Amino acid sequence: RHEPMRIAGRLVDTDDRVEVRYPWNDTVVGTVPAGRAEHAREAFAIAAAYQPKLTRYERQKILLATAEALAARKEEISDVITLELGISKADSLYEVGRAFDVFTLAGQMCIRDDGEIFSCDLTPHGKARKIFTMREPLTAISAITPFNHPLNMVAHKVAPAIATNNCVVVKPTELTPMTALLLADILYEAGLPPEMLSVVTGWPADIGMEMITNPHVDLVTFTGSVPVGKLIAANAHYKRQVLELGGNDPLIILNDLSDDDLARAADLAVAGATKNSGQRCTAVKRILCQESVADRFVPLVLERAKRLRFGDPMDRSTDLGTVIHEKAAALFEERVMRAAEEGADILYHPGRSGALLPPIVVDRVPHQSDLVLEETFGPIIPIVRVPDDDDATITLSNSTAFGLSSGVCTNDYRRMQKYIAGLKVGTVNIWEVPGYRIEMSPFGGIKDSGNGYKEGVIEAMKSFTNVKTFSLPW
Amino acid sequence: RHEPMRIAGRLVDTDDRVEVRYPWNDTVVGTVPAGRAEHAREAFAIAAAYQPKLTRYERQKILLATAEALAARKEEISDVITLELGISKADSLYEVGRAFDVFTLAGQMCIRDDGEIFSCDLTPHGKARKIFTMREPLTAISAITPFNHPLNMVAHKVAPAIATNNCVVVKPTELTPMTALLLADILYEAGLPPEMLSVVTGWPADIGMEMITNPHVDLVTFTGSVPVGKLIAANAHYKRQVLELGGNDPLIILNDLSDDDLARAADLAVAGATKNSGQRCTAVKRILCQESVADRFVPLVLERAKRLRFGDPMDRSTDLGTVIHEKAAALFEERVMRAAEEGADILYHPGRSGALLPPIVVDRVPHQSDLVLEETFGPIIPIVRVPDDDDATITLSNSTAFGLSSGVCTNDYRRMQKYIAGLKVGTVNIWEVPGYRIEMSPFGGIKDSGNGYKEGVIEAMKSFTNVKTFSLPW
Repeated sequence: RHEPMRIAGRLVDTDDRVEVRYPWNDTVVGTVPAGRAEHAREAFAIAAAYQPKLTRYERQKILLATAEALAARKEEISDVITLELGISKADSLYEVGRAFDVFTLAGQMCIRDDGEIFSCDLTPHGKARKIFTMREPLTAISAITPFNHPLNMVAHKVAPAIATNNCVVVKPTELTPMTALLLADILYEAGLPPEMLSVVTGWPADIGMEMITNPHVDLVTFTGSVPVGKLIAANAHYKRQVLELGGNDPLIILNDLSDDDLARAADLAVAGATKNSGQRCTAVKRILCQESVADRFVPLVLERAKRLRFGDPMDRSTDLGTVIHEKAAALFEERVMRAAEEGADILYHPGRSGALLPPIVVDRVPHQSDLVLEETFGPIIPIVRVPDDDDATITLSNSTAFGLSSGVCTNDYRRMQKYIAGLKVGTVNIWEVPGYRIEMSPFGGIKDSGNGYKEGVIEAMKSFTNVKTFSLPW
Repeated sequence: RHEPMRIAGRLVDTDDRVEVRYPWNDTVVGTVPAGRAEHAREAFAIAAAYQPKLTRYERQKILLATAEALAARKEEISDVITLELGISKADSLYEVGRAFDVFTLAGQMCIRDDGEIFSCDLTPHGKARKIFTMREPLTAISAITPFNHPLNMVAHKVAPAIATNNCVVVKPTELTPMTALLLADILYEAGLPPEMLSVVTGWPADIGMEMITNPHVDLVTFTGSVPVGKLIAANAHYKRQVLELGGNDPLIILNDLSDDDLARAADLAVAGATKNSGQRCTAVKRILCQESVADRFVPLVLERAKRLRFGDPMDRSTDLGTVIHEKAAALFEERVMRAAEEGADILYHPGRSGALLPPIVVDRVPHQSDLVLEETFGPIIPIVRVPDDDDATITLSNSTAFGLSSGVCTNDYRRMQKYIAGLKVGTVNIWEVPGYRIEMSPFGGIKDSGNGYKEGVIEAMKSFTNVKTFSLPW
């Protein structure tokens, strides 16, 4: 399958191609244009020149029709996702489900006007006057999207833009660009004025910088690696920046739990470490288990890990597909091996095959090992034994460069509140994985996980607008 | 008067001095340290290491006590402002009033918790769970303040930081640094833990960059010139930035107005162009008068301009003091002269003396002349005659690089709403000067006027925090 760029509804092709490979067998499944700065430049010019005038009703219609099209075409879309990313169909179908929610909730948010009113006779020198508040769209939005959610991460950037009468230009990663192109087609079909969306593709070295630098761009919204995020922050000079970078999120198991609770916690740990092949910013990447319950906890985790079916992503009975590519998979295995040399205990490792990593279980992981100190973006299930002391646990949890989300399992309210207050993260989930949220709750991290702005449909809609005030004599 | 820096309550001196001059007679009235990078660096380390734990009540107390001290010491504080800036006592006393409002309103905002609650059982794959929202302070805030409001612009940055349990380091301009030092003293006396505030001084070339670049700084808040703002945007890499730059704000006079209304509009025009010696980001800098009413409007403006008393800033009967320095005053006069060569009509110009510029009235100003195309930060009253056509007037109004505030005088609702929707600015005031606002309404511009974030006490408090969410089984 060869797919051209979508520039404001026009199919735009290029001589050189970028090959898209299925990580399961490293075969080419598609091709997209090796687009250049000029292509992004054109897309941005079209975006800047066009002023969306959709009514709130029209926007809701487009967004809800898009959701309906996602539901109707889910098997087809999830096929595209799996073929370029290598996650299981189970995982890619789930992703279509998320994108369906995003477009639905964005559509429903169209009916909301968060305008405020201020009375002005408030101080000795007030006036008989009212100030009113209103939102207007930007000139152009630049959206740069990651490989791990080839559909949903585009949705999270594009739906709020549409809902808010913005024009957006999307550049997906060269590893998984086809899903974005398909979504564009679906949007055009759902009635979106074509000028409001372009999807361009190419090598980072050709077209990447134009996405950061184009003079029409008022806001850059990016999800991806810390390095690339810091690079954007350094070059997107006088522009608003919404940067979501990695996480290194803990699932913390406290020593008040019964054996039944440990089993429930083990269920969360395995699912959390392993969904989407562990490729989530908010994946469980560190299981911090307090020492006194670790001996009962670890076997429960091992047992659940062994139940997971890993293999052919297109097989509907597969739980766990591949990671993004063999190089990533080999790197993750390497960190496991090194952790083991540093004192860790590999409990389950049926062996790696290419980009296919099994849900490896490792106990007694040293917290300073690369495996858990760096972000490891794969289905590793690593247990770090931590002291039966909350202060020390919290300190250890806070000791990485990251601060995105977290999960804490405990039934003791006092301890719950202590962790909620004490963890240095954007989100603390009690009795859920760090990845748990709804599409419209505020989402975003601190430290190296993000520059401190919130995402999610509602906050993104705010980010994508300028507030204008006006006052009238009253 | 020689004043040391205030570094976390400590008086810190330096051998080399920065001389502070009174623009009225160019005499030295004070001296402050020529601080270096190392001084800012120390201030930031102290800020980073300290974690404010004030209760909301305690913060309210400090903030309200500060307001009380501003009121009690207004004559003394306005003296300091006038002596370093050269604005009239009438303007500097007014400034103390604004700062009094800022601290008061910040104090009252302490009782507000804007936390939200989300129910999670919203989609097919919702959970019986609630998400809650909460705010936490940053590590350190860097505040860089302009010469035009030596007190109030420090207040707008510091009060919200206090209200929000943040530590802030302030570097005022070397032109007007003494007011900031005095405010710091007042704050310490009012009970502020000294670690929460430093005021450092020095030449831009010595200590300026450390304010942008220090690794502990989570957020830089700046008000000042477009060039300096763009410089900060270029160097404050992975940091939140709140940048408020200049305005070039219009007061627009529509042709539906009666002669009585023209008189009221003239009052606004003269006050707006002239308050604080015209040295406001939201000063009236362009009076756009529709042609058919210009012949009746202009004489009304002239008459009011001639009533202004300009001269010795310390004389209580002075309306209009000097501008910041003689170089600035000479530049502004030059632009008036050039505008006149290009077809403008100087109607009132009793002559410049040093930094003292009279409220010069100029009619038929070409909209492309430097006088009104550039930001002219002085008490010039420039009337640009515009077509009796709203579309053309709006286009002309939007034709500069700026977009901050605006005022429109008209009684026709349809036209009102057209301008409110059509002006590309952060604020549209109907029948008030562009400068009109309350201290807690959202304030900020677009285009070259600002990077798109809102200021004002309420929005600043939000900017100065990170939102943390947490979820509980429900």
